[PDB]
Amino acid sequence: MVYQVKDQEDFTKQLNEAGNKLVVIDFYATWCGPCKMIAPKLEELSQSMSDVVFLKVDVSECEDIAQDNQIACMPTFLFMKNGQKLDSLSGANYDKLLELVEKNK
Amino acid sequence: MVYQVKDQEDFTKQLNEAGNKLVVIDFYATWCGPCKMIAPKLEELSQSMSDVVFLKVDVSECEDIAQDNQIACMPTFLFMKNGQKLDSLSGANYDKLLELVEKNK
Repeated sequence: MVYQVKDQEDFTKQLNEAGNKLVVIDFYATWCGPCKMIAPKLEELSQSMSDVVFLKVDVSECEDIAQDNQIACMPTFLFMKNGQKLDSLSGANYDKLLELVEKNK
Repeated sequence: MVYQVKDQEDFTKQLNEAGNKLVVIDFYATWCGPCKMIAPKLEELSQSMSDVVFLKVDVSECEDIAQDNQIACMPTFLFMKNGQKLDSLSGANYDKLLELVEKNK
């Protein structure tokens, strides 16, 4: 399952709970058509990659988190591991997302 | 002036009141830093271009307008005239915006 971040406290807790796992953070908005289309694909991916943590951030409800990460395009996937940003993908391209999870996990 | 579109009927009214004029619509979000940086420049520009209608759409408050226009990146400037989408610019590049206004007004 992809965990919906409520706020900064929740986000920080999830990042700490991930330990040394790759974290994929889906920054999305409900006005973003492709975000809603890729969402079910991300849910399935989170079931098949148990070693990866999948989070989602509704930028309309978590504006501070969005701007801290200089998000511009919907969706944006951030790839994090051990507190470092490794990669970023703008757009709802699932095949590229899968490629980046391999390049980085 | 850069008029704040309040809902879809407000949008339609503004587009109709524009007649034959170029309409530049700034789709923005308050979580996007560059949107907030370019906003005063756009306001100042609008006061010297009475042949252009400048509108702004807060995507977080007009989500259906944002989705209907397939917006993805913040900001996106949409150039409409006589009901036709002439062009679209993503990003807060003021000089490019001005170039596009001059070409299409």
